Amino acid sequence: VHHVHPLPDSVPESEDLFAPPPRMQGKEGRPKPHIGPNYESYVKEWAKTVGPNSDEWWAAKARETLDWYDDFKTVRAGGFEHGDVQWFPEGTLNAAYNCLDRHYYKNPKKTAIIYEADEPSESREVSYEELMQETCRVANVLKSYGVKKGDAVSIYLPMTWQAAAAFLACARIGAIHSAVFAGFSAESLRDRVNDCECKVLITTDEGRRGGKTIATKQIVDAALQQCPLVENVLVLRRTGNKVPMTEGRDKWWDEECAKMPAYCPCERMASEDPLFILYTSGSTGKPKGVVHSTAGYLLGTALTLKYVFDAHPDDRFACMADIGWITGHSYIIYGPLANGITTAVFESTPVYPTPSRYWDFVDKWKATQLYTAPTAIRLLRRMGEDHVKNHDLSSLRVLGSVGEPINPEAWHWYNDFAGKNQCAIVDTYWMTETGSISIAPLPGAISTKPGSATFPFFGMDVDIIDPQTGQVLEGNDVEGVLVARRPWPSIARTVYRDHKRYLETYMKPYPGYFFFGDGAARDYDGYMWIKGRVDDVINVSGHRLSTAEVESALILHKGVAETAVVGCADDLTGQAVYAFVTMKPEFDLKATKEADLSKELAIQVRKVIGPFAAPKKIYLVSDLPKTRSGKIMRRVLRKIVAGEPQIVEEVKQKVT
Ligand SMILES: Nc1ncnc2c1ncn2[C@@H]1O[C@H](COP(=O)(O)OP(=O)(O)OP(=O)(O)O)[C@@H](O)[C@H]1O
Ligand SMILES: [Mg+2]
Repeated sequence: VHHVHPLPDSVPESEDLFAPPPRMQGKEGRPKPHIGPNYESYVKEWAKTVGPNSDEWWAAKARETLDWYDDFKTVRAGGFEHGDVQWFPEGTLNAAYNCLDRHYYKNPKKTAIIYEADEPSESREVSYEELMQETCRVANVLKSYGVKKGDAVSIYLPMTWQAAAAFLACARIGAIHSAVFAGFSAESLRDRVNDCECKVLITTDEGRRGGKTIATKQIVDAALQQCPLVENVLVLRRTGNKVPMTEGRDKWWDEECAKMPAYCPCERMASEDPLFILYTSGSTGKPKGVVHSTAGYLLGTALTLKYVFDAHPDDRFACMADIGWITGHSYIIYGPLANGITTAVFESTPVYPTPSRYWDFVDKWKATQLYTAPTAIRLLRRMGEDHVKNHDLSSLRVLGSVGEPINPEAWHWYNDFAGKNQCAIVDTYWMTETGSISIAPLPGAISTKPGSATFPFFGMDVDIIDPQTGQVLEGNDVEGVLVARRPWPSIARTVYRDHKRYLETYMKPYPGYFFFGDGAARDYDGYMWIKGRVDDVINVSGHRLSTAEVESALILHKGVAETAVVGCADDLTGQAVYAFVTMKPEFDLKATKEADLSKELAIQVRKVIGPFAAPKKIYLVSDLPKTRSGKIMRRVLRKIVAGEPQIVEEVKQKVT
């Protein structure tokens, strides 16, 4: 008799609640959790971070977490309506000083970065001394190019450890870095280079990902022909293969840095000075250049890492994402290094050289936390349990998931093999615009449900609004759109040179609130469930269906690897459901007739969700359209099913 149901799972609801395991109880010599041991301990602290008397907690956390050059006087000001959000405005600091120097001064030999190379034998540890010295050399090179405080600098680097040095070198001198996924086309790179109006670009000669070569310098050359403002290009010699170099414009990273000293002073940045620009992926439309300031963002990534992953000084955090993504910004570089711990820069893929790469990595360095996306979790689950069953992995305590709703079926595989039912699973929900994790379980306090992000993080006061009325739905067992009531420190301050798009997208749909764009429900116990994008909702005869419902129901069928449902106009039901299903490679499509597989899928969905939710048509594909981030581009499939990289050719053909 609950209007809000959990995501479909093979495990019954009465046996599907997972309390913090002994590794997250301070047992076996593991570190004691910062928040624990139950839900009330989370609320007792969270209540200090929201409301009209939360300034005391935030002012204390800001001064305790970051090193300041000048103290602040005001804690917060501004709001959503005009986009004038301010946090600690009178304070001065530097991100590079907090992520490097202050930890170098205490323990220079401590490992800052575990550089897991594409080839495993080429991996090595990078100390804080080496990362700070290389950062200061690059900062000295940029200053010799005439880069000033507030100038934009484009970054087009793959997942090599020097990418963090390029990030922090810009932050050290007050330049706004704008990282772009290594592998984006010359057209995509050009649009982001021209939009930020940078005069300097940093890239490599070539990149190496999963035994493949990214011709980064060749792509830069093609883009820069239509980028008339770039005057200086710094090229890192990653592979050593012959690439074109333009005289005067292009210089070698190693030859420039060798001329510069190994220390560079820190520019004293105001709290609201812009730290970086990051362009979104654009799963729903044209990407926007999200701008984050300094103090609020840095404090948010520092606190979230410490509490969402229960990080302790000697931990080795392993976020396997790419720094072209906000996950890499906040939980590879800024978050982990601000806390002064060891972070991982993973250059390869989850299946190179073999699908055991994640776990050969975990046992080699004894990683204490793992952070990845559901697309990689569903990829390793598809390759069999024989790449995971015979590893140790006991060094881990917390496993993370970010980017999309994680199906309970994929949640359990993560829980059973990567954690061996001894790790806590943090389903972390947030956006590029939020800066830091918005809704996630605190691993030493929250009992988890497969597919639920649980409860909002410190400083986040979220509510559910009925989109039909624009009113907040009070209580539990409610469903609607997710919004936030007040600003938080790490919130995006603007969209670069397009503040109107920033207010129209996030601040004007529901005035007084921040609009995430996601559908959400709060069950009877108060747990939040992110149902999917509001744009991706399908309305069949007045039944509003989310993507996470049907896809989680479809994956409950044997052999199903990954699915994606989109809507299309129907004359009887208003909209009809179309399913794109990917089976495991070992599945026999000849012994099992396809028409009977579709019928079994339609009954599997009807038995878990309802009669209305059965897909009207089901297409079998080899893969789905996905961004470099890993998100499924359901907007593309919807247009194909309506008539309007290489996987798009297989989808358009099979749709006719
Ligand atoms: N843990 C999660 N659970 C559910 N959805 C998630 C989770 N983490 C991320 N998401 C989804 O990802 C979105 C944020 O993704 P990101 O900021 O990388 O860009 P995007 O939404 O793909 O971009 P665009 O708005 O330009 O289309 C969220 O709004 C949500 O839809
Ligand atoms: Mg979005």
